[PDB]
Amino acid sequence: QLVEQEVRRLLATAAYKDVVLTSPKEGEPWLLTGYIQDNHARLSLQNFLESHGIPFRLELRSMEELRQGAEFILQRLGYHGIEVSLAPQAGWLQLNGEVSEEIQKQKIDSLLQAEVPGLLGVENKVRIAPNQRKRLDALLEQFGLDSDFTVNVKGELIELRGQVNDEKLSSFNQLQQTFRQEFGNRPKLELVNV
Repeated sequence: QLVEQEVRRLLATAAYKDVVLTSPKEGEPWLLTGYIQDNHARLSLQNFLESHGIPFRLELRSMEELRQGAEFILQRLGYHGIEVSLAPQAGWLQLNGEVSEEIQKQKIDSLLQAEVPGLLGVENKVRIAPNQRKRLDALLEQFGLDSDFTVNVKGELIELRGQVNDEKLSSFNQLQQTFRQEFGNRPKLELVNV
């Protein structure tokens, strides 16, 4: 009837495009479920329902609250290079940025779903970050230096330890030039005579 028609006209607007109304029977509250873009939109719908003398229950989630939740979870789990935005589907988020190969294996999309209530899915567009260790070892092997130098990693400081002679010093200098051209100033390679 009329009031239901008025409510459904509001639900046909873009702010309420992810809200569902299940009509009650006699004497039960009207049930509205789904998603809204932010809490402000929820409050406006509440206002509208109350002005029609409608008894109701809202079971709605804010996409901005899902997005902020996901940001908090990524932060507390030590992920720093990831930006969270909305995906095209209701209840879905999107990730951009970069992570290491090892960390990608943690299946962060499903992990975010476990940690963020009402998250229906994640479109994960992050790329794989530079793997400096892997490239260093590839270069050492490519140049026949992998038995001359031993790699010791402490944070972003990588020591190449060996019994340094003139050959090894000049080979190190070439390796370091090549490494720097690709990675800039992180991590740093130090030559260490032992």
